[PDB]
Amino acid sequence: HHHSSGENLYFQGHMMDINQFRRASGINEQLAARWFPHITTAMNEFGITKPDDQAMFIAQVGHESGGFTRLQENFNYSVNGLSGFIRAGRITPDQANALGRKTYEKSLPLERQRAIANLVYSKRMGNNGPGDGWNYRGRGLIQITGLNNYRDCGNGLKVDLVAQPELLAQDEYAARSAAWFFSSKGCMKYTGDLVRVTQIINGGQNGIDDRRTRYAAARKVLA
Amino acid sequence: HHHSSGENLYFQGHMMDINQFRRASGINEQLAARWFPHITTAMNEFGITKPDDQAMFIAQVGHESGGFTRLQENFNYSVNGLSGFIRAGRITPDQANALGRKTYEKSLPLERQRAIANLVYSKRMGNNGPGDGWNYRGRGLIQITGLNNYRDCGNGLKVDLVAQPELLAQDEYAARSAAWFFSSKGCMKYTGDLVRVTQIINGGQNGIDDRRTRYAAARKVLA
Amino acid sequence: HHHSSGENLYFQGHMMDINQFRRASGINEQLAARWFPHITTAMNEFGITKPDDQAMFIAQVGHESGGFTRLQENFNYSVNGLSGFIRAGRITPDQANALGRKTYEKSLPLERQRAIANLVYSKRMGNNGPGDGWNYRGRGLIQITGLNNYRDCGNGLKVDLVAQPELLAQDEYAARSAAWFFSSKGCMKYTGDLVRVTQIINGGQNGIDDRRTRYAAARKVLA
Repeated sequence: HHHSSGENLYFQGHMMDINQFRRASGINEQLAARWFPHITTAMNEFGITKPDDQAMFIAQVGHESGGFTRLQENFNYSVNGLSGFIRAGRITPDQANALGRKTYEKSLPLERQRAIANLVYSKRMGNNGPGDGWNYRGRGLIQITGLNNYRDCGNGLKVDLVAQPELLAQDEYAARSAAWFFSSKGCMKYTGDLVRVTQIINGGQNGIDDRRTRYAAARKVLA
Repeated sequence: HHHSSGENLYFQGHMMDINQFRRASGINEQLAARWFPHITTAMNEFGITKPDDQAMFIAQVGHESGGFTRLQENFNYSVNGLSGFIRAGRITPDQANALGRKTYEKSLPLERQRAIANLVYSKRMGNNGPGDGWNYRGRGLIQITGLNNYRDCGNGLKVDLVAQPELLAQDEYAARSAAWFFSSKGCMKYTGDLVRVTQIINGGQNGIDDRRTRYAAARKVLA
Repeated sequence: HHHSSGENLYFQGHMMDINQFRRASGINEQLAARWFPHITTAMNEFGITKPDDQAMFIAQVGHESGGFTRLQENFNYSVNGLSGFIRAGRITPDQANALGRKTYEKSLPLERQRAIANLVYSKRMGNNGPGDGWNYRGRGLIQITGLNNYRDCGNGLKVDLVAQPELLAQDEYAARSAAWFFSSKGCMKYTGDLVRVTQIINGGQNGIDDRRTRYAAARKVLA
């Protein structure tokens, strides 16, 4: 039978390699090289090890971050572009016209963007201070928003995100917060359940088609 | 001597890792992944940072929750099982005969259990409502019982447990309430003192041997 | 034209050869044969593929490891040799005299080397246990020191370096940890930028001239 064997070349260190990650996430080598250490360190720190859990994590994070390219929202909105916030009752039509980008403006200045954020997130998610709306705007692979959540996420990572919220726009912390979210919010209790996991992450079913495509592709590589 | 100045690779984020936790708690990887975020987030929120304190917290919670597997009591009592409650004048013989589980019954339907609980905890520990006995039954890693205690615990976590007592049966809140209990009740004032911390948590020395074994194991791993 | 369609002789397996590695690193045939597998395996695992990135990795690691010859610091210090640590406030004159190597001693006994390390790194970089100073002393091509850093590195490699820190003194892990460090800390985000990369690796500009010489040499060979 020419068997005589059964042993590991090296003790531990058996994790997803960059090739598997690249193919599973569907990104180019440049992005894969950039994110590989952060995603694996984060998955390892929180025990996201089962192939299907890893596949779902990579797929959901891939969807939320626009394919691992965006880590924060911006407020470069036109007056009409603020209609969504108006419909949600986050800003008034009057305010939208005063702050929104005008037809004759190239890009909305920071002081204007900041003003919009401070208004839209005013007295929401624990923001109870001047500048909180903008300072705690959405950041991360999986978007974290508002003082209350930067605080809870910070306690979950042992990082003072209340004092340094901008850390979530840095790769290592963006990856760790996403893994903490995925784990803490119970996504590993619904392995293989795309709809339930998406509900937990998105609080809805937005982008389910893309999430499915990403999960299917990751699962084929890892599982 | 080939000595280079020392420094941290990353800013903050220096907390117990999943492996240390799994090892110190003595549970399998599945339970470790489930509880890791909740236990660490809870310990970080209340400053349970010293190795010996973390070891004691993990061991005590480990003992109280049956190895991190039980978060609430049930009232699936047979007639004989209600012996203790009757002797303690918590319920009368007839009530126990009528509600208790009979020989022809596999288990007690919720309706029966609720009745027993509403009877046993009637007008005790602040309960002053028809279904308070059952609604405020014991929940959490470290068991919390009665309106008065869900109320105090709620003020401690800034969570309305009086309105939503069931939250203590959820991992995140079960973990936070345990950390709040451990800190508020003064367990960190007696680091390493197994007997005193046990008296504080149990109101006696019940299960002291199991607690000692768990603490020794966690201590060997963490301290 | 005597053309002919290209095509690879073999499918994949296209990596830096030992000759290229030897010339790029500037080490003897013996050391090259020793490190070749570990350096290439690590570079492949973390996607260090661009010639300029490979050249910088090899140069920086070459500098930190004293030409690929040292993988750990030692605490074989004489009483007066501990003057540096006293100046840095890591040990007292009394302790240096008690522990330091004496004139009649050929080398410092291990029990005292441990004592010095336990003092020097006490309460630093996450060390909060009795023998953490010595157990997490500097190891690796790029020196890793302290519980905090062995923990993060361990999560980055999926190796329990908290339980087995000595693994970093072994070639394979020393290589992977360096590759992980290089990638995770963002060195590939500053390809060709000697000063930026050096700042990330050293936290300063010590040995910049030598790093420059090694980089030019490696780049000349690989780029």
